[PDB]
Amino acid sequence: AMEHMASMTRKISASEFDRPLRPIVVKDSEGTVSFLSDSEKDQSSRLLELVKDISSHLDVTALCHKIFLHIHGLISADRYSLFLVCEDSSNDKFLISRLFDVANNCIRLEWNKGIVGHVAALGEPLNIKDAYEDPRFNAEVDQITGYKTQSILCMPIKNHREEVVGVAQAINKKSGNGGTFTEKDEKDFAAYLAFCGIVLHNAQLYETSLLENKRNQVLLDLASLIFEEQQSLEVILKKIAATIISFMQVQKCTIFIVDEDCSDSFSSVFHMECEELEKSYMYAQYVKNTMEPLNIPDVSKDKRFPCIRSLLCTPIKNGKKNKVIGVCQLVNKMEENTGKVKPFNRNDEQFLEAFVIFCGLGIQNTQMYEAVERAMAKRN
Amino acid sequence: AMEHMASMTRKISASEFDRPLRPIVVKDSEGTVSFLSDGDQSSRLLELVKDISSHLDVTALCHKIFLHIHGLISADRYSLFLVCEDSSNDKFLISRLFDVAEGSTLEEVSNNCIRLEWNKGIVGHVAALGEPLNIKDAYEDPRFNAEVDQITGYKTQSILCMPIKNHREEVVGVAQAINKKSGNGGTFTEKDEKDFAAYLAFCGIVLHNAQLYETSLLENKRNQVLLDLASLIFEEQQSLEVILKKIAATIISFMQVQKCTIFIVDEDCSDSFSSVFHMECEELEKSINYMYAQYVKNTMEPLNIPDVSKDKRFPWQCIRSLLCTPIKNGKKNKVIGVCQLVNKMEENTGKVKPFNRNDEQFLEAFVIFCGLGIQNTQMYEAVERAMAKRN
Repeated sequence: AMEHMASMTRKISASEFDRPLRPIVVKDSEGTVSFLSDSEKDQSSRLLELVKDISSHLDVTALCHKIFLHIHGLISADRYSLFLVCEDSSNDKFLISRLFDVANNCIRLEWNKGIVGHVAALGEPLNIKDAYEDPRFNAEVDQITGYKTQSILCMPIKNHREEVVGVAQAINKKSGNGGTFTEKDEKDFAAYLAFCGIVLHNAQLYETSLLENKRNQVLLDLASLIFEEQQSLEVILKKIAATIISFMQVQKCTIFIVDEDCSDSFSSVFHMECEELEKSYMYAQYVKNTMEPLNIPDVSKDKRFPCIRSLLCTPIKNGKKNKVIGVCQLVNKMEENTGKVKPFNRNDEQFLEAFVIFCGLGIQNTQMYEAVERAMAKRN
Repeated sequence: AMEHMASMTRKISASEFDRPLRPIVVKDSEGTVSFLSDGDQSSRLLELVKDISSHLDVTALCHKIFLHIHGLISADRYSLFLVCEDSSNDKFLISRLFDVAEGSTLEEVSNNCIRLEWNKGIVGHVAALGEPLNIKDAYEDPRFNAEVDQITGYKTQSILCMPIKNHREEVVGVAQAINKKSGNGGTFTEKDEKDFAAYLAFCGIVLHNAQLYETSLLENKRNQVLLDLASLIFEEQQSLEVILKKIAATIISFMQVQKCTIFIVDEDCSDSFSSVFHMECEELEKSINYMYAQYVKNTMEPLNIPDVSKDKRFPWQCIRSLLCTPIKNGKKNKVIGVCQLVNKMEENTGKVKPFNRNDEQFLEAFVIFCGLGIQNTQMYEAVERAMAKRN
């Protein structure tokens, strides 16, 4: 059945996965893909306590909650926040934050935008005496909310290779004499942070690893689908079609099956819109000829001639990876929080590159079944 | 070919998967099966901690920690032991990180590795209790083994042997200093006990993290193996015999058994056996005794027998260990064949041992794909028959 595919999508869809993953397949000289990828078998004393406390966490969430807490005790200030450098499969970085004092919700900040954006992208701290005199600052929010931002201390969090993995930020030094952020404030703050980077890195490596295995589990489940019943294309291609629309979050899928007997044609065709069933034209063509996936961000901007806005189109090769059994077409990657259409990325290629392998084997065994099938109603 | 398998095998050490792993599969709600789940020291201590903290590599981390404990207290030799646990859940310490007499050794790691059972020897027993030991004379210790001393002319006097714990207070290794350096012939301080321990408390956290990370890697590599095997056996589903040879070759290879036997249930008479396929590990690849098979088909549960002779349910170089498993069809309601492994082996020493949980986990997940494959191959053979009938 599908129903195996009911709460497939309750656990996941390919967008929890949109970060840099290890390559999902490795190819050799003569083009056997394998899945075996990456060969893989007092000041000081108060700081020691804090380190001891964070180091046990490989859950990024819990480790950020703890890092938030700590920074409160560390320099004295009105409002604190913590930012976490994220990154998707295209290697596009941004900042994220659910841990900010307002004094549920989730700030997202693009790479070089802002004070924090900037200290992020530059790996350099900002101690700002008076915000209203930094070009980089901007008082919209102060004014709207009636808060006034005097002093800022905004520090990069770095891992051991000294890459920025998030950012932390104190606003408005608590002070009698009316004071700015100290030099000792800067030092104490960076000292803590230099550890958070190393721990944060590790927690990120861990989760990436968990995510890489969750991927395998998805493929393994999808195999058990596909391979369930291999006695007719119309069935199987629907299963393939059905799943992919749901995991990949696209608007339509089309599978094209090369002619058994010529070698240049399209003996058959399937198509699903992203709700249900009606089954039974150029883009395939190119792929088949090229023997290579096709990602067009916008259709109307290429070397075809022109809704169908974003396209990814994948060759279904055969047992030996040689001929091209068939071809696979997805249109309009949506960002489906929204329904907003959107280009395909490496993540999307990787996953499909992978499912196509079983698709391959599924289809080419169905065909051999249907070829007996059809040597028997020639008795007809 | 199954050249592929040789190539996988070299990239894979059986030995490494011999530790507690999560199951490859999983039931949810009525049992539907599924892969998808759900002051100036304080200053120097920080520098050391900063340094170990970047290492999710257990090897490198151990190397770094060893090096570090030299600088900790003044003692003649040191060693570092690591708690391990295997698929059966038996624990034991090991060390390739042991100080020796200066100019004596081959390489340091000269291929060579102490290994103590869980609650045995000085370090064994510290592990098991989780309390440090500060002895002034090893020779007074009932658990001291003096052979090493005797064999090598070394004289061990004082030992500081201290458990390394993770944050949940589990022991993940043990570190010891032998023979306090001394211009006046001294023991190990209360103070000594306490610098050593400060540092070890971080070590246990980092190591525990590194262990966790290497488990996920191994959990992932297992699945990679499985995806590749699915590919193999789904490649050509037209000859039962083709696909069986593959299934068996595969098992014998990745599971290190002496014999594998697939019993296919007769399709019409659903309680004899149409065909039988047997491969022995010596490689040879061919097509009498049915009782384990019959049980499983009638039971429908895996059957795991640590030693066929010492076993009571079954009227009885031979046949020691048996793992043996139903193969089920697409809908998991019916049993189309059985898979029987004989004589799990220790990785070549060759010694025979029983199947553990890691073997059931793997076989359990493999035969899901075995079934799908065998059932779709029977289909193809069916129509092939159903066309030699008419034509």
